[PDB]
Amino acid sequence: NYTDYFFDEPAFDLHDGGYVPLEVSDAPEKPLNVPPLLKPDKETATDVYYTVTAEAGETQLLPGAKTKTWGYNTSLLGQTIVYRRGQHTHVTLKNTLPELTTFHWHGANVSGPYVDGGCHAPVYPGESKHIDFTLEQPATTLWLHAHPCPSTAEQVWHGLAAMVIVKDDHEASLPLPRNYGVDDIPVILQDRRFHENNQWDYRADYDPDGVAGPTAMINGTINPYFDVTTQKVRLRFLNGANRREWRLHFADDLPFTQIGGDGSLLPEPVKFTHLMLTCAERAEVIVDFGQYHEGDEVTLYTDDVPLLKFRIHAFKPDQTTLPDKLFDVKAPVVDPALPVRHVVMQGMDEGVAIDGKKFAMQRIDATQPIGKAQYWDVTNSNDAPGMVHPFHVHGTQFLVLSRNGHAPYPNEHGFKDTIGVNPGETVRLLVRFDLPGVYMYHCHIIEHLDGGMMAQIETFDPAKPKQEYKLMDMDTLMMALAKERGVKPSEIWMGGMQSYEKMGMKM
Ligand SMILES: [Ag+]
Ligand SMILES: [Ag+]
Ligand SMILES: [Cu+2]
Ligand SMILES: [Cu+2]
Ligand SMILES: [Cu+2]
Ligand SMILES: [Cu+2]
Repeated sequence: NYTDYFFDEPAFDLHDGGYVPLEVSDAPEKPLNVPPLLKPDKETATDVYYTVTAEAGETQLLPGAKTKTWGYNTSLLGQTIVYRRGQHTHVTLKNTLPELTTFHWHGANVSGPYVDGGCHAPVYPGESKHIDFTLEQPATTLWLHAHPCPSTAEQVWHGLAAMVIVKDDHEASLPLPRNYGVDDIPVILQDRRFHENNQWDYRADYDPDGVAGPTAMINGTINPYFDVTTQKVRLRFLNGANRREWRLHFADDLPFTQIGGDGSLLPEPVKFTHLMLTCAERAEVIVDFGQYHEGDEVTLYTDDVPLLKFRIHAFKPDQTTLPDKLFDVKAPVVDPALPVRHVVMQGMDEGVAIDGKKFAMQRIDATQPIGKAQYWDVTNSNDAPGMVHPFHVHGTQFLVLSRNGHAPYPNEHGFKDTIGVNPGETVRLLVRFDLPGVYMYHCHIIEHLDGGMMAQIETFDPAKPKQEYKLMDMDTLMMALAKERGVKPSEIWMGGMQSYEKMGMKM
């Protein structure tokens, strides 16, 4: 039973300069929103068709005025999208927002830079784009979010994020809760700051070192409760915050068992009383409420702040038990002739950088052949006290081999796409790209992302000549935004610009 957070306590966000503590809202407690499942336009055993529509609207979050929000196929966040390993997936990306966006499938092993939906995949106002892909990767929880470069931070803040569930045959065979919305629920962890008339104001809250508001928002709900009607419940934790770290535990120190990470089931279940998640990380846990009587309640906390109340209703006894082993991890081979790649994250605030530079949308920072796993050493250069930087790579699911030459954390033996790197620490990852393209790698503190803590790698088939890709440029991006907002390029405000400008550089 893991009873403490794994990360280095001195580097926790709560020691940040200008740390924003969470405060319990006075808003009335209400049922946790569970995003509906997006209904396919059509579906067979072999093909599924979806239309995913970015849209602007309004959402009742606090008593009083509705908060203006953005969402996918709804006003805030999104309907949950289900993908299936081996199923040919066809998606119409529709943008009905007043500004351009991008549709990034975080953790999905798809081609880049277009299907990947990163910096180079704009979808302009009024436009529809079509993509198709077949996922060949294990069952897991992924997510969809906006990824214009910039500002990913602003678009996520507005509400553009949705859970993506990947199903496969192996997971389906297992005794896990799986009744979506009944005993299997998203827990998208975010925070916001509400201004006058219950509005969000990213610009007013902007901080190049990471934006955090004092009001926790879970699945777009303030002060939620969940009605438990089964002994066991599956929680799909997703850290969807711009910066905040979640340090999760129950009252009574009720234990819970992690069965999944970002990219796969864990090889074996891992039991915990206290679990920490950095930005973009996912943890699927099973909670067993068998020791509670009907009518009782149990609250989930982050640090000393209540997040989510579980109300215990009558439930049937559950006699099932987790197998000793959930999933077999097959590590790809590493060609000994390959170098160990060294990636160095540095800086904070406006001076964030990777390998001595801020992102430049037309600069390739690295290449790697497809189909060849390589060791990546990833270092967080910050001296103590520092912050934990969650490092993320597009177009892959990696394995974690070591932290400072020692074992990874107990819940890091499955496939992952995002890893918290502590000040002074070097983590060794095993990284392979199955598909050619251009893929970002960056910190997932989203203000750091926007502020230039990002690079891109061109993965290539060595049997073919170098491919040419149409990369977005910053002049094109700013022209578009200018037209869209009815202003001149020079008066455009974007999250991340301040970091570039203050360091005298440009994207
Ligand atoms: Ag900092
Ligand atoms: Ag740019
Ligand atoms: Cu992401
Ligand atoms: Cu990503
Ligand atoms: Cu960072
Ligand atoms: Cu990214």
